[PDB]
Amino acid sequence: LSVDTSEYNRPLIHFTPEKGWMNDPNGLFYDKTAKLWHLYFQYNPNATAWGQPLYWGHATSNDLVHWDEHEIAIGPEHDNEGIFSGSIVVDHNNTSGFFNSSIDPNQRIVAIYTNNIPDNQTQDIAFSLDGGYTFTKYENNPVIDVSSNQFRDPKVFWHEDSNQWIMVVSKSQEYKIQIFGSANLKNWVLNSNFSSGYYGNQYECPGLIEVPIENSDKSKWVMFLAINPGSPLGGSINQYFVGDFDGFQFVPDDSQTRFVDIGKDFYAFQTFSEVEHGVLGLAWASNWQYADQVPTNPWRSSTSLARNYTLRYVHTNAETKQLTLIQNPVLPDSINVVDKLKKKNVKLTNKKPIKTNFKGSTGLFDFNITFKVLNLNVSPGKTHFDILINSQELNSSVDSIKIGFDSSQSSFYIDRHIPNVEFPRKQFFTDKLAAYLEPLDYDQDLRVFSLYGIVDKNIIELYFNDGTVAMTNTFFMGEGKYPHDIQIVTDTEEPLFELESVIIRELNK
Amino acid sequence: LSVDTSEYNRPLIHFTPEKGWMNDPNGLFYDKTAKLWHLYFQYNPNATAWGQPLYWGHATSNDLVHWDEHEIAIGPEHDNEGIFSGSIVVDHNNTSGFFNSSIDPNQRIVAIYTNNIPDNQTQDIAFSLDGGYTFTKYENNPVIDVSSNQFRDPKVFWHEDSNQWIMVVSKSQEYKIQIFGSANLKNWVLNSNFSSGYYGNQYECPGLIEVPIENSDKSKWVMFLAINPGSPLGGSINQYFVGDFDGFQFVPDDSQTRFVDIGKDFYAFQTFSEVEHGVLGLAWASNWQYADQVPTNPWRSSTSLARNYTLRYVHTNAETKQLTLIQNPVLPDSINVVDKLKKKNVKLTNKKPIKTNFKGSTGLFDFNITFKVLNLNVSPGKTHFDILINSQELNSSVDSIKIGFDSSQSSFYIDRHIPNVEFPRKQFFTDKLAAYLEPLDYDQDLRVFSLYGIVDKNIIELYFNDGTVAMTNTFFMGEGKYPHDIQIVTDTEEPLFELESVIIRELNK
Ligand SMILES: *[C@@H]1O[C@H](CO)[C@@H](O)[C@H](O)[C@H]1NC(C)=O
Ligand SMILES: *[C@@H]1O[C@H](CO)[C@@H](O)[C@H](O)[C@H]1NC(C)=O
Ligand SMILES: *[C@@H]1O[C@H](CO)[C@@H](O)[C@H](O)[C@H]1NC(C)=O
Ligand SMILES: *[C@@H]1O[C@H](CO)[C@@H](O)[C@H](O)[C@H]1NC(C)=O
Ligand SMILES: *[C@@H]1O[C@H](CO)[C@@H](O)[C@H](O)[C@H]1NC(C)=O
Ligand SMILES: *[C@@H]1O[C@H](CO)[C@@H](O)[C@H](O)[C@H]1NC(C)=O
Ligand SMILES: *[C@@H]1O[C@H](CO)[C@@H](O)[C@H](O)[C@H]1NC(C)=O
Ligand SMILES: OC[C@H]1O[C@](O)(CO)[C@@H](O)[C@@H]1O
Ligand SMILES: OC[C@H]1O[C@](O)(CO)[C@@H](O)[C@@H]1O
Repeated sequence: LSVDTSEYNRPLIHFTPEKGWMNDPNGLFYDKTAKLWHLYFQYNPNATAWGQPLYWGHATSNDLVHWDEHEIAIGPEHDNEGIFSGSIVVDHNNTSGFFNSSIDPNQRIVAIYTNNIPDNQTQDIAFSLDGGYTFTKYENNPVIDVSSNQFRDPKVFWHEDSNQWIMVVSKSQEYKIQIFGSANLKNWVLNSNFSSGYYGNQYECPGLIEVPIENSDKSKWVMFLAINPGSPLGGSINQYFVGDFDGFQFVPDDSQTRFVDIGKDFYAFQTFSEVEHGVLGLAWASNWQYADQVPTNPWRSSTSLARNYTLRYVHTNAETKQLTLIQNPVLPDSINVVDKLKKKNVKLTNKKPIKTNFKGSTGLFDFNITFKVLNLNVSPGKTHFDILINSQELNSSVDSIKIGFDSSQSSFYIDRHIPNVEFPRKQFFTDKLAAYLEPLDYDQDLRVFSLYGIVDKNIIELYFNDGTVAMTNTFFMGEGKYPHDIQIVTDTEEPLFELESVIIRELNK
Repeated sequence: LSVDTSEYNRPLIHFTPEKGWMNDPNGLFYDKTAKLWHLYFQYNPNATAWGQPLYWGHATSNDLVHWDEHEIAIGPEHDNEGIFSGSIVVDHNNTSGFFNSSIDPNQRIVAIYTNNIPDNQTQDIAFSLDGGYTFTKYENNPVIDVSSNQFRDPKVFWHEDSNQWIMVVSKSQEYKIQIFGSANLKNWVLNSNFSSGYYGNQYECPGLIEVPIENSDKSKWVMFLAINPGSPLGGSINQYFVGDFDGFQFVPDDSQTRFVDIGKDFYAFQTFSEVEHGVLGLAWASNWQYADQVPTNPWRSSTSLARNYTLRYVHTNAETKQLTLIQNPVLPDSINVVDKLKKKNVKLTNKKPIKTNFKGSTGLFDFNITFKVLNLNVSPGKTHFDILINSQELNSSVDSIKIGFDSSQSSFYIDRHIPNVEFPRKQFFTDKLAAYLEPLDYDQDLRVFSLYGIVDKNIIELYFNDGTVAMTNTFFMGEGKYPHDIQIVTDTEEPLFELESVIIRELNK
């Protein structure tokens, strides 16, 4: 209660609850009449850790960066219980029978969630008559009960082609995504089971949505799947599958495993309902291994930025293209640019570092770099350049995290190691992570790559080659310290990298 | 040539070439008549890095721990070329036509390998008339040519049921394991293509073999597959698939992705031909990200220990079992025990550490622990115990690596970070790794786990719950330093962990 780390630790444009604990994002939807984005979330107001009475918290935004936190939206019947993860749909034609002519068609809000009770997990529904701020639970809940304690996280959507509601839900420890159908939101029929990819310990938060292919009129169905624990990166992770859907079964185009984000801290991804023009979604920006131990107070956890999802044919090797999930952050004009550094066609050497020199710092920065790898033979320890994110010097010390690229490995890397900062379960807080990527393009024989990164006080999101792979990681600088300046450096005496374009900005909410 | 790190850096019971560079193990087989295990390997005698003139190196052992290095077995025609990876079969019935009645059936040795030429990779064969020491290349090589630059690593075996030789080989950048059949070893027909799992950048070193199910006469076919780069852990990794095979098509039982070893340094796994009683194999114990940069001289790289492979139904979560690949190290009685510490039913507390007190060190140790997790509530940062592998004190400092278990996370971990040891591409040298595992057993309500680890001067191999998961990692202590003592410690004042059995031994060649 006495300790508030916000000044150096609290993101400016990632949603955080004012106080208490947050995990999975829930009930993501857009109110077309109010022009409002809704974020609900797994919420424990009573501690900075997971705990039951568990609630759906609630925040709204007009732009996906400025959030207004509201009163709790849904709560359990007993302190014994919790409103677990779930989604929202807008029942325009009152298929559910909950809504009058008094309720606007695009405000006919129905939440579908897991009700957690000792020894039981069921799918329940609730409706809102005030635009999603208060909910009335359905009298005949549960709408689905299969006598299981491992049965959770419904994502529901209206499937036009088969004229019905579809729910994807996990039968967690059976490693099945279960696809149900309903005309009602009330009466559900199990149509199929899907099992694939990286199993780990459990299936969680499934998703199923039609995603547009860039530069075309075509699309694919994409099944999303969260697993925790047992990620090959340790703890929790999201993966995806690309294929087709008929309203009854999902059929992947192949049997390959791919992760949505290859950072440590991107979990329980959900898409927004009622989005016209493409697919938008976000995740909980932490990892179950250490999420409840990180040195923030009086809150723990942020969401990721909202991201825009497309499919693109990209080279995964020099010979072969794969239809691949692309994501890029949603950053509206409402974000202010405090200051910026711009550079053009710079041949980087050890005597030519790029160094930001802004007046102060709000701890929110982005950098956008397009670079070419030149034909220069350099000693093996020097085939790289590095973006350094430095804090202010406090008590004679500067904390930094490093993002780099090695030309011999054709791989980006992060090193989020910060000495001296300790918290429980940091044995699982992996510091070094890498991402292999083929060139974005070729300028004659020269390999071209791009990188966009955004740093927001305790979270860095990296997007490689125009969103070809994304990597999300939190980081924890020592007390009082936060990002103040950015440097771009190399040890090569001659130029191995040309930065064709460098734009570094200090931003504000 | 002047610098030799062997005294502190060179493993004692993992094979290493006396000088030069080693990668993929090749041509693994047992000679039933000579009673000899054969190891061949990708070998460059001329540098401590990969390079053309590339050869098959050769070593033998009677016991899979004591290795005798021989003359080079196979070399390229030109400096421009290399004998790339491959396998060996014994042609008992002389289907190839290479072998007289003067060559013992168990000694009818044929190597099948990729010939690498500028702009071309083909599959070629060679025969040995002296028990596998010298080879003659087949007159009409190549035996398979698909006009490709990315077509390598043949693993071949006799398939009784369809009465033919089978080759698995990869069309690396096409993400296909190709299955060919032959009556001849000379004339091949393409039977099927297999594509699945984690794709990464490239498919490499496939294998396909019947693996015995424990307590059963039955087996499953397991398809092995190496990928590099693009491992989810960064760089290089091996994965597997469990299913059925009819001589033509491999059909997995499911479509899940699983890794053979979830350390950083276990790649290009191959199994030994001509094994009676089960399946034995080993891998190259490094990662392509940094393999040619680690601080050893005048050699680089070792193999893993030989491991014994079976299939077992194990709990991947509390409710569900999966038929899973299990592996345990091959350690004969020819290994000398210099000293040991043996304890029984001991409780770990901060005042009861386990400390090895041996007279000297050969730098080779194993530890074998079975432990129970007690019902004790402790603060979040203390829900663990650690095995410390400590060097001798040199420049008034001790180097240490750490292996532990956290009860709250049900996960083992390693931290191989060593201060003040630098080498190129260490940005990719991941220090922290973890492995989630359900209990081995329950003693009443108490969770039981097991751990076996072996440390051999610069490589640690970990086997959790009797080989349920394996994790292999190299480590590099400061100059002159190597493992000298082992500690088992905890910060809990009351016992959280009961060590039912602890055996720590100092071992020697
Ligand atoms: C789906 O899985 C459940 C197991 O929880 C089973 O009851 C049901 O029969 C399966 N249905 C189909 C169509 O495969
Ligand atoms: C997302 O991208 C799509 C293209 O699929 C575009 O139509 C839409 O305007 C974008 N939306 C946002 C919020 O960036
Ligand atoms: C990065 O810069 C390019 C122009 O080179 C621009 O098209 C792109 O929108 C920028 N990305 C972001 C996320 O601001
Ligand atoms: C490479 O090593 C081999 C040893 O087998 C030797 O014959 C040859 O001289 C060396 N070649 C080069 C180009 O260094
Ligand atoms: C296997 O793959 C190759 C591509 O290299 C293709 O030409 C061939 O038709 C495929 N064979 C089968 C049976 O799918
Ligand atoms: C490997 O294990 C099996 C038991 O499944 C045994 O038959 C065989 O002798 C073992 N091989 C070695 C080399 O220990
Ligand atoms: C470890 O110890 C157990 C029981 O003490 C024994 O059965 C097993 O063989 C040992 N494992 C290894 C790999 O030495
Ligand atoms: O808080 C309980 C909720 O948390 C999650 O387990 C994943 O983090 C969900 O699957 C569940 O709804
Ligand atoms: O040295 C070339 C050899 O190395 C490998 O690429 C994998 O490390 C093989 O696929 C190939 O045979």
